[PDB]
Amino acid sequence: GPLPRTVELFYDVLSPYSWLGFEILCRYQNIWNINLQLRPSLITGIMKDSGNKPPGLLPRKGLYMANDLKLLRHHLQIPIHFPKDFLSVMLEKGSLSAMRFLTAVNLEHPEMLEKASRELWMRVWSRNEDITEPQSILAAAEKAGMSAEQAQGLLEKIATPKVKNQLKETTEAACRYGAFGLPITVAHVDGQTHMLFGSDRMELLAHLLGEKWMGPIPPA
Amino acid sequence: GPLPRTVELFYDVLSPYSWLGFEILCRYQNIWNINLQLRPSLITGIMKDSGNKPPGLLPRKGLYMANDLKLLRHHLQIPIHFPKDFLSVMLEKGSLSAMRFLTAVNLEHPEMLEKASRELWMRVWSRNEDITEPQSILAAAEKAGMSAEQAQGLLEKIATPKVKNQLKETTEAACRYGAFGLPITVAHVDGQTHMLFGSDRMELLAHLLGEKWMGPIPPA
Ligand SMILES: CCCCCCSC[C@H](NC(=O)CC[C@H]([NH3+])C(=O)O)C(=O)NCC(=O)O
Ligand SMILES: CCCCCCSC[C@H](NC(=O)CC[C@H]([NH3+])C(=O)O)C(=O)NCC(=O)O
Repeated sequence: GPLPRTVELFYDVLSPYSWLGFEILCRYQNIWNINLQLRPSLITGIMKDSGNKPPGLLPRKGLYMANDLKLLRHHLQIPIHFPKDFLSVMLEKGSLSAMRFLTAVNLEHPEMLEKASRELWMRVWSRNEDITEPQSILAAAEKAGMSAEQAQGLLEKIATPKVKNQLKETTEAACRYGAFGLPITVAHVDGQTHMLFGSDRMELLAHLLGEKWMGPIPPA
Repeated sequence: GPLPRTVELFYDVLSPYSWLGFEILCRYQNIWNINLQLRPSLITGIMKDSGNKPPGLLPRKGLYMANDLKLLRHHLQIPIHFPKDFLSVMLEKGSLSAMRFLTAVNLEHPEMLEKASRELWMRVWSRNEDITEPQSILAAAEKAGMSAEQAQGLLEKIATPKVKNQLKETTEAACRYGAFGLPITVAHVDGQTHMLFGSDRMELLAHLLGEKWMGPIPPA
């Protein structure tokens, strides 16, 4: 047994596939020999930088995504639900405030970041709730186990230079790694760096790390 | 024993990811309780129908795809090789005659379709040899085990409207199942039809079929 391998996960709670990748890595983070670093990012920034556009906007792709996630819900046991209203609506509302809030968490209480992220996804991608209003974010944060005082204080820092710059810098790191969308997983292993896109490269990751893939729901 | 589940695989030899999904399904076809049905298709017809564009056209995606295939080569043990800017070259030349030939094979000698398809992929995506000239296609067909006579007889039929139309119809059937690219895999199980896009949905396919996933190289 050697030292743990650092694995960076860049994600945005706006992204349904980011949630799937996030949960698989969280499930493996104390099974595999890895150091999982969560990297809250803005898909908006990545799209702009790369000249890419949200795949779901192409109707053939959007229809397929709804089918795919409905199956993945059961396969991965993550309560992901496609929104009742059109995707364009959720996309248009976006996730700027939520991702700024997750950034403030990472800056001050990174030990809370996994739960705060999960609770935000539970709003937008499970129960089909808003993630743009202050009250919506506070609700997710209290769900994560954050005191009201604690959550309020972080929310207050959403528009501060420190938080705004950190989110921008994390998002550009993803771009420098070659992102055109999210999630991306960056594994630093045996002296090389590998960037993997999507939630469907975790078995390949296990291979690169020399670890055993036991499916998306490993036994505890 | 329950009747085998029909699994349709729509593919184009122009597409390296189609080769990957094809090899995985071929490895499982005598392990899982399935009837694998190969469906020669044209990626260009699917792009047209769906209004999609080849992903490699975006530089960051093209680069990512190049990196991903290089990793998958070892993970899946498939001898893929290509020079810089190869997809740009494949786009131009296309696979029309090759895919019409495979359509003729499917109409008259479907039992030869797997090997003929494999040999064509070996030409374009392993040795980077031509697949547009008649001599090239006949070389693959003979390597696949056809007699010179059988192969030439089939190649003569790519001039026929029946073969030309059948390739178009198969490609349209992919579109009607929701395709915006290739490969797609369509599983008919428990009275339901599920379409999965990509070479990276075979573990989910195993889940849907209630079969055991043993990775991309299942044991003998
Ligand atoms: C608000 C709703 C927006 C929903 C978008 C889908 S998640 C974002 C999207 N990610 C993916 O398409 C991942 C698909 C991949 N196959 C997986 O399984 O994870 C992307 O950045 N795509 C980049 C690309 O394909 O170019
Ligand atoms: C070296 C460059 C190689 C480029 C190969 C393109 S093969 C065609 C392409 N297929 C895919 O992107 C499949 C990717 C998928 N992640 C997989 O693993 O199979 C497609 O129809 N894509 C549809 C889409 O992405 O919109």
